[PDB]
Amino acid sequence: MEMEKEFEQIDKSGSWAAIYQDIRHEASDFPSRVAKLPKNKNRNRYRDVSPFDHSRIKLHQEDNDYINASLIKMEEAQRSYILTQGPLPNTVGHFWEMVWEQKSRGVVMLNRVMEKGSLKCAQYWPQKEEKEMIFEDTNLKLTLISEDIKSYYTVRQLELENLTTQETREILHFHYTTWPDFGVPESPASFLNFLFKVRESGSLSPEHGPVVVHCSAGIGRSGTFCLADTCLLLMDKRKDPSSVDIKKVLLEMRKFRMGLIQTADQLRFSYLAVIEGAKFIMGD
Repeated sequence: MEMEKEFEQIDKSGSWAAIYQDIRHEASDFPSRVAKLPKNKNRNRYRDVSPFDHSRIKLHQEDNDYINASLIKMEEAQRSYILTQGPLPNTVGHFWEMVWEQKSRGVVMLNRVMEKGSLKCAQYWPQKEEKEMIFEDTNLKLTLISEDIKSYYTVRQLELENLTTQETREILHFHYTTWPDFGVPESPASFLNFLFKVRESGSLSPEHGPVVVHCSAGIGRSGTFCLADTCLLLMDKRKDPSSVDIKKVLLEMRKFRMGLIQTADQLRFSYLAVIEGAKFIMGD
């Protein structure tokens, strides 16, 4: 069923809450035993948001390999993503260790450091060129190279140096700065423009490691970003674009990380973003 007609059907009958609860009921339940070990309590922001064991990213260290991060591997679309929580004061070094070890080119951030009067993630990158950051627990140095502030997003160029080997790499930081404190955006236009800027940079392409994407918990706004990107790519690849079923794509992604898409409003907004984005994919 053409999702555009499915959309109007759900909208007129006002059944978004019902559709969303059906997804919650059918979603996968896999173990997350490593996340729940006592030694990892201060590595998790939220007690009820954990990576599954089978898809969790492992740090390359013998001490403690745990980070709250998951590999989402989309086989038909030929895209992979790492979805993670916003870094905590005690996990900023682990976060950049992961970026290095996984050979990522881009980091996508969908939250502000403070929202609703409370801290949603650590200030984990430098704000001035001349004030670099050193992460002594993981032996990395991080420098701000340039910053481009736009009305709806900011793009930063960063240098990450492995201090053990003195290799360096350029990392791109794509920061969507205008998601509202409550609810979802009225129009998907600025979010789609942002997605296309991430695509244009190479950060999602197979010559690099998976993009790292986060918000506060790494499941809501972050799920919206990867769901929209994968659905648009599938409509480009298939003979019949109307065969792309957003609910089936979402359930496939939920095999790899729990809780993706946190509200019925985020589900509706994901539909709207794919519907409006297709009017470029299909040749306009």
